[PDB]
Amino acid sequence: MQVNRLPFFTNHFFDTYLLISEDTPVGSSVTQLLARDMDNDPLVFGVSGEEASRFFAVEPDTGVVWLRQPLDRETKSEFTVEFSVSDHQGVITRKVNIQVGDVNDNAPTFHNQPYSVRIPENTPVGTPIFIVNATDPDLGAGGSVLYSFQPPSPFFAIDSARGIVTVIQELDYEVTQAYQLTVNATDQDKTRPLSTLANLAIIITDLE
Ligand SMILES: [Ca+2]
Ligand SMILES: [Ca+2]
Ligand SMILES: [Ca+2]
Ligand SMILES: [Cl-]
Ligand code: NA
Ligand code: NA
Ligand code: NA
Repeated sequence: MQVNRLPFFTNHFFDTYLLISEDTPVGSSVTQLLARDMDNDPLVFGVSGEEASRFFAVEPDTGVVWLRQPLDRETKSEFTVEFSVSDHQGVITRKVNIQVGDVNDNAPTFHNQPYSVRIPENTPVGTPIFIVNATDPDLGAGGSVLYSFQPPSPFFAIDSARGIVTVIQELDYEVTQAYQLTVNATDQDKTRPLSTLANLAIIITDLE
């Protein structure tokens, strides 16, 4: 007799990877599973696995794969997903690597606040007194932070790439005993930069 011929997948992505942008809206089709059954049997498609089934859903008859929950590359940057196809006599599965594509969706975050430093009034021009650090988990320019004072200061400077704060004019405890500066950390996304502000207190101490 004839033995049933099981279906097999014909998508090219099973051998490489599927890319899905993290800004993909829920409900969006992310691909369509394609399969052949040489008996011309009607086929039913699925996704298997607890995590995969949470994030992705599959139209049983058409094989269209849907986004069921929002993606977030900064929480999980890829998935290994098992898809199935069945002619109702047997079930064939195959795995695909899904890469989550980055969008610039995070502002920088400053660590180890509150920021404060005490320096003596004879601290000379050029002296580094504080290093600010903000991180940005996005990729490329959207993850590359630049620092500035906003508003600017005539007494202190901050290195835009390194976050190193230096004295740029002589200090004088009699004139000013404290400064309140605002550091801006911005990513360098070309279309939609995101930024964050942090306070820096510089306290001047008198020699005696
Ligand atoms: Ca078949
Ligand atoms: Ca991102
Ligand atoms: Ca960013
Ligand atoms: Cl297959
Ligand atoms: Na499932
Ligand atoms: Na994200
Ligand atoms: Na970064």
